Amino acid sequence: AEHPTLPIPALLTPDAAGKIALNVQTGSMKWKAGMQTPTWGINGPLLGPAMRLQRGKDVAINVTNALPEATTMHWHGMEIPGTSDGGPQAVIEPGKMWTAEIKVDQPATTAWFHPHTHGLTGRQVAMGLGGLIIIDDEESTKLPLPKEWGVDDVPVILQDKRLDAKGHIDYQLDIITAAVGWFGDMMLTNGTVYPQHLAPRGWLRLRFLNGCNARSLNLATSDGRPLYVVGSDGGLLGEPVKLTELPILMGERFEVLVDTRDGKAFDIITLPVKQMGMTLPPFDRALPVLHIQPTLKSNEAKLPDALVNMPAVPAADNVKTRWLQLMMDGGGNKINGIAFDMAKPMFDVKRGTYEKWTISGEGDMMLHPFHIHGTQFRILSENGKPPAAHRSGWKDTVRVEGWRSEVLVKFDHEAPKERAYMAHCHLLEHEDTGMMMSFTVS
Ligand SMILES: [Cu+2]
Ligand SMILES: [Cu+2]
Ligand SMILES: [Cu+2]
Ligand SMILES: [Cu+2]
Repeated sequence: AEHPTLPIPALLTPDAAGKIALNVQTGSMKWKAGMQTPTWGINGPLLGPAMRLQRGKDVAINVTNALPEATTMHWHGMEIPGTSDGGPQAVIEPGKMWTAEIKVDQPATTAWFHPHTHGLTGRQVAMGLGGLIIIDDEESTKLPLPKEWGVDDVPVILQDKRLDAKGHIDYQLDIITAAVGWFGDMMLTNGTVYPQHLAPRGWLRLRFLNGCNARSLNLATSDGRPLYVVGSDGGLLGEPVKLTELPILMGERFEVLVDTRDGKAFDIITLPVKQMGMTLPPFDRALPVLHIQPTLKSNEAKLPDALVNMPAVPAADNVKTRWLQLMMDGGGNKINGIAFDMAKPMFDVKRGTYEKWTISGEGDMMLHPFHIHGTQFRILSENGKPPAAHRSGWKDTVRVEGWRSEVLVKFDHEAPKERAYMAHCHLLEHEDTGMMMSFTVS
């Protein structure tokens, strides 16, 4: 009963000039009683808009920095050239504006955007910076999936935050937060503590994004009803995958369909995970993150038998292999002995060519959601075992926790030395403290 309403991020479309304006500004959010928490946000006090882009169409994104300090703006999941990626090299100084030219050339998905500031990514994402990218294509539009934005097509950004006694965001990059990660005693759903959403009877499409810096989540329904996964990080699956529990890693996106035809209210809950530090209350028990309340009104959605033509995984056979050994040994966080050196991109990749990448987390029991820039790949092996049905489509993240993972990457866009792609552990504090690397595509 005593709960807020789930905020819906505005659906911005490119204007008459084919441009989208993003003003990265300061603000505040009222979480602690009688305490305005200073936060950061794109076009608001926290988080940002959902940029709706069409496949094939172009857009110029005018990112204005209105913060007191420098920031960047990465477009997580976009298959774009390194010159438009917005990594730690594309620095937007305070009061300045950087433009990112993007030509959409990938399937329909829920991609996202967040800063990628050198050694400061975690801090700025925790401050409140984040947003969505809704990609549309003809193939996906034909499907009878819920399309009414903010009504039956709903974004769900799940981030945890920690506040100090004065209400301020408590973020210190000490040795503990640099090793286990930054986590908090407060769960947010679109920057709101356990909000409610009114949905039509029929089907409800939830675009889940785990926006936590370090916390992994395990989504499920309170009354055991199924979650039908229809999409992953980079597109819809071949056909829906019926799941009860949906583990979602930091930076990952999953589009799920929920049956609301019965008209009964229920919660989207997250289950306790066996990750270090992520066990403490309120995460000690099942935690409701979003309350779905079906209305009397209804939609004509169907949950199709087949979604899109998911291509077969090509047997690489003779491709250039890669070895990325993640290490939290002795001195600190590093990949292949080298802690992230921006001046030296590990290797060059021939554009348009397949490769077989192998990431290793052996001799380390920490969780590493390995994220690769400028691509959407197919997981060949996830932590030894083959990828789950819902994790076998288009992914830009792969689980690396204790053993080794192997994916089939291919980069269709260039990335010069000056604006090289990044590959890193999406546990933001690991990335900031060295567990990141660069590579060029030509
Ligand atoms: Cu990211
Ligand atoms: Cu990325
Ligand atoms: Cu890591
Ligand atoms: Cu990144």
